[PDB]
Amino acid sequence: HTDLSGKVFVFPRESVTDHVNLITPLEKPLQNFTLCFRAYSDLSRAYSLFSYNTQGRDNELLVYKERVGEYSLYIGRHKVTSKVIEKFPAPVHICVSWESSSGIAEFWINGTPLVKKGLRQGYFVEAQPKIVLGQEQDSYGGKFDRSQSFVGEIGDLYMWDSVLPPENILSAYQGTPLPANILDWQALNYEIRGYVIIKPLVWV
Amino acid sequence: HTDLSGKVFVFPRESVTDHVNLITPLEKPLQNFTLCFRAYSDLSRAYSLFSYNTQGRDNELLVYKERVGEYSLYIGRHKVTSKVIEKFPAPVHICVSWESSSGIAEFWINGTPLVKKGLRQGYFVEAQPKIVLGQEQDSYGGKFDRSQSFVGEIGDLYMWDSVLPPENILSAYQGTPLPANILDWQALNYEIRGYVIIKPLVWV
Amino acid sequence: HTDLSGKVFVFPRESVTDHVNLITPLEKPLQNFTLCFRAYSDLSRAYSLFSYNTQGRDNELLVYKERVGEYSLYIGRHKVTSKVIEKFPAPVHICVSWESSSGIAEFWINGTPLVKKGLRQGYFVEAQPKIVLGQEQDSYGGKFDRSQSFVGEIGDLYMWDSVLPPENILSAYQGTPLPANILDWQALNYEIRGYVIIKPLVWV
Amino acid sequence: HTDLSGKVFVFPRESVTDHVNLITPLEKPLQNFTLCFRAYSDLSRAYSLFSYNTQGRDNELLVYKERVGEYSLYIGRHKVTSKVIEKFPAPVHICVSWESSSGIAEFWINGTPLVKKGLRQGYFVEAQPKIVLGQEQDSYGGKFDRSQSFVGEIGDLYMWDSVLPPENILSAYQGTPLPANILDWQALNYEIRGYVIIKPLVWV
Amino acid sequence: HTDLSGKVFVFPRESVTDHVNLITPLEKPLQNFTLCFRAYSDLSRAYSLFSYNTQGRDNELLVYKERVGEYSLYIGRHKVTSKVIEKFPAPVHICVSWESSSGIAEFWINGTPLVKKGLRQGYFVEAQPKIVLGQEQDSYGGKFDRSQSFVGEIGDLYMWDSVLPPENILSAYQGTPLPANILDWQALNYEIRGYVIIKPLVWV
Ligand SMILES: *[C@@H]1O[C@@H](CO)[C@@H](O)[C@@H](O)[C@@H]1NC(C)=O
Ligand SMILES: *[C@@H]1O[C@@H](CO)[C@@H](O)[C@@H](O)[C@@H]1NC(C)=O
Ligand SMILES: *[C@@H]1O[C@@H](CO)[C@@H](O)[C@@H](O)[C@@H]1NC(C)=O
Ligand SMILES: *[C@H]1O[C@@H](CO)[C@@H](O)[C@@H](O)[C@@H]1NC(C)=O
Ligand SMILES: *[C@H]1O[C@@H](CO)[C@@H](O)[C@@H](O)[C@@H]1NC(C)=O
Ligand SMILES: [Ca+2]
Ligand SMILES: [Ca+2]
Ligand SMILES: [Ca+2]
Ligand SMILES: [Ca+2]
Ligand SMILES: [Ca+2]
Ligand SMILES: [Ca+2]
Ligand SMILES: [Ca+2]
Ligand SMILES: [Ca+2]
Ligand SMILES: [Ca+2]
Ligand SMILES: [Ca+2]
Repeated sequence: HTDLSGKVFVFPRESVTDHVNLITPLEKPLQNFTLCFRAYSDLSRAYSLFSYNTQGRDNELLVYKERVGEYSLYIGRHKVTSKVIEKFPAPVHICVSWESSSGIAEFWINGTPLVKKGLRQGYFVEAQPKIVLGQEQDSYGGKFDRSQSFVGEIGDLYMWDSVLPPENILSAYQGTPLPANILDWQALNYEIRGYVIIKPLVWV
Repeated sequence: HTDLSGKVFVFPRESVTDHVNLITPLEKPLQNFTLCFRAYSDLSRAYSLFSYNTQGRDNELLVYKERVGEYSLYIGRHKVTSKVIEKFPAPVHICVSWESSSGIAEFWINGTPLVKKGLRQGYFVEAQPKIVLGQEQDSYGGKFDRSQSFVGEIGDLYMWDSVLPPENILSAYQGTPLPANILDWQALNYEIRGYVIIKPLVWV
Repeated sequence: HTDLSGKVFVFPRESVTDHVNLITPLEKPLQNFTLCFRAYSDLSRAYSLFSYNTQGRDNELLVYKERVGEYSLYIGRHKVTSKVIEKFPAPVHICVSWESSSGIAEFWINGTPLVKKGLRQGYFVEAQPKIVLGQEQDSYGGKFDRSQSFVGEIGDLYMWDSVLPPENILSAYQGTPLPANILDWQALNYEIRGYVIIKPLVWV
Repeated sequence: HTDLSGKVFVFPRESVTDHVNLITPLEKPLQNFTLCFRAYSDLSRAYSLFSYNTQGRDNELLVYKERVGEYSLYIGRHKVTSKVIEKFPAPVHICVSWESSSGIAEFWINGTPLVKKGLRQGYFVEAQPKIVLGQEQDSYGGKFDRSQSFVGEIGDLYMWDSVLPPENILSAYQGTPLPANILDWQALNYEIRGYVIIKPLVWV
Repeated sequence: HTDLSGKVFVFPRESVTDHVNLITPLEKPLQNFTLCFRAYSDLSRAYSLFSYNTQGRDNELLVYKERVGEYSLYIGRHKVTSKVIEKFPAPVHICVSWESSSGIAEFWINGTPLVKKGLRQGYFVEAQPKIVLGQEQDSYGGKFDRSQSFVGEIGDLYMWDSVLPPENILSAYQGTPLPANILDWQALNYEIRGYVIIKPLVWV
């Protein structure tokens, strides 16, 4: 509903209040997905990048940054973590995909593939989520934790109900994502809560 | 007023005495500003780069270097800090802007944007400042602190009453800044106190 | 058998179970061999890359990574280790050859030769192995150890009953290996046990 | 008196005895000077590069290296130090100038300007010096200290009674120095004492 | 008597037994020499590269590597050491010359000159040596020490009875050495003892 092309959400301070709710009419459990976005933060502590909870289910789909050079994906509370060489601080483009049939999770950082890991083969990610940027949920939509808050900037966020092949991940990294059907930065339905400011993306 | 094109102020030693007063007929409170300048220092300790105090108000607008790789902006005593990868020692070009309506502070270091932070949304920076280079003020024009003194060289200082877009920041970095209406290096009204020497800029 | 051109085995989690059995029909003791393969793992702990045991004989031919930058070859329980400068994590191409007549072991890492070492001169590597990827054997086909399990991806595996000269090693590294007579990725007889997934090779 | 083009003094060992006296008919106190030379040493401890003392005055003009990356100039016992990024060990080209009227000292290391510092504004460096390479003087011509001795090679030394502008500094660095009126490598009047060997310059 | 062009000695293991004796027609004491060779080792501990002892005289001419980045030359039991920036592990080309008349020792590492040092000015290196690769002699031909043994590969060894100019050093480094009258890799008289294997040089 809003085209955020060329813009970012700025989470300008540490808080337990500041967040964006992302709204998607996701009625069917997810068997496959890819999520891509850009982020720029100079936090050294742990923080959540993308928090997806469902009723009665915490950490149903969570992209979490434990520390520099380490990215984690949670699926139904279980997690995998893969490492990468990265500068700090530095803008980053992140893609992560997961496929129920194999359980394989693929992280791509700045268009470079990390080591594949695997979890929750056969599982379906539950539907009707609450999806939050800026805070890590411990409840269905809430129970945030200041020490897990994201401070910095996020943009170019897209989510597909399939596993993107390498050349489509590269297209997203280059700023030309293929059509996305779960979340789309160019037609995004969202709710700002607390202190979140929309600004031009100046670091790509 | 003096055209300091191609020249720098040299603060050649640590002291509590040496400083430059910058004079501007600033009568109305500031809602928006951008400040750019070049500096070269081999201090490892903390130091003030640009100190702006008003009657009864400390750190009304302060650009302060905590340590290598970390830049702070104070607005009305409140502070934000953002990090960057930089060599040490090394000449640097710094721009910082702040916008009351959003509270957003943007640092640019050698033409590269740091992570945005936010403070004092809705605040107006007071007018009738005393503006000092070389020392950090704790009073209106004084109460300096040797351990916060700037030792080294500063040049190409410009201050605008608006937030510069990236193209204008890069122009400043490259040595062709837009005309500036609060402070302008090519028409600077200043007072040297103590040991400050004007020399050609040899390090750009 | 199976042509795995353009594919890898993914060992997506640490376990004492997940492995691939590799079957060679060439049944003879080995006086000379070369083994080449690609691997991508972000483990920092020790792990087995290629485990070849015979009846009643542990570590008959073993390629083992004790830590970053250090590759070990075991021949008949004796071991040599050579060091290399490598980024971590990073995909790697590994070739190792051994020649009974001299005892010389040559490791090549990304087409660069490591320092030669020597062991078991005059020895013959025993015939009729169980050859395992993903786990380190302590028995004939079993007695695995989760703390030595391989997590990550292996592809482009070839094994010859001769010592390859540098030009052939470079050919393998570049993706044009000479056909191999003990094990060949383009005609591989394998058995997956437990959680191992075949995926496209996306990192080379 | 001697043309040392393409040659260095080699101080091949640590001692309290080995040195070179440089003779100049300098009768007028110095208001301005520049000194350039090349050096190559693998000492990590402190050492004197150029020691100029006058009767009753220690450290009248001294260029001293306290540790890697730090160069000091003394004028009349007072000192300033500036820092630089440098590899170790590595050959270096050093220029330093000082100007009484401003007190400004400029170090240039491999043609790169260090941060300016200032000392002894208004002072005149005393004439009738004893000038020593290889040792640091604490008396007029003597009282050396082996813990301050220079072990290594020095060449292409020039001293002018003016402050060289950047173009002339770069010319010296690139091997086209302006002829010099206090000390000049093409016509150097020197006395070797102890173990000092003249050899071709093979490193720069 | 053997042309070892394109080949190396491989010392494939740590031992107190494995060594090569080099045989030269040298009855006259040495006043000048240059020694060049190429080596590739991943030892971190100290080791001997070239050990030349005479009757009743230990360390008469010894090239020894105490630790990464540091090369030592002994002449008649006296030693000098010079430092260099180098990668580890990495193939290296080493030349060292010594001149009795000046005492000057020149090390060149990968065609780069180290800081000159000086020792034993006026001394004559004794004749009738036993020359050993692979072990450090403490007696005339023996008393080896496993903790000083060279493990790895040595090739392209030449020794001249003169001090080579830089152009000739660079020629050796580049693979076109001048003919050498004390030891010549292309016409070498040697004795292998213990486990030493001749292999092609694959790392140049
Ligand atoms: C998702 O995964 C693929 C297999 O790669 C298909 O099995 C697909 O049907 C899966 N599920 C869907 C589209 O819902
Ligand atoms: C400053 O900020 C902008 C908003 O982009 C404007 O609101 C501008 O009017 C503001 N204030 C002034 C005095 O120019
Ligand atoms: C192995 O090594 C080759 C060449 O080095 C031959 O010597 C070969 O006979 C060796 N042994 C074999 C093939 O059994
Ligand atoms: C010396 O230094 C120069 C600056 O380059 C001038 O200031 C000059 O007047 C100074 N004084 C003398 C004696 O030459
Ligand atoms: C070295 O020593 C003797 C014997 O070779 C002379 O030849 C001498 O000239 C040599 N070289 C020099 C410069 O001393
Ligand atoms: Ca949670
Ligand atoms: Ca939480
Ligand atoms: Ca203050
Ligand atoms: Ca203060
Ligand atoms: Ca085993
Ligand atoms: Ca085991
Ligand atoms: Ca002194
Ligand atoms: Ca002294
Ligand atoms: Ca010895
Ligand atoms: Ca010994």
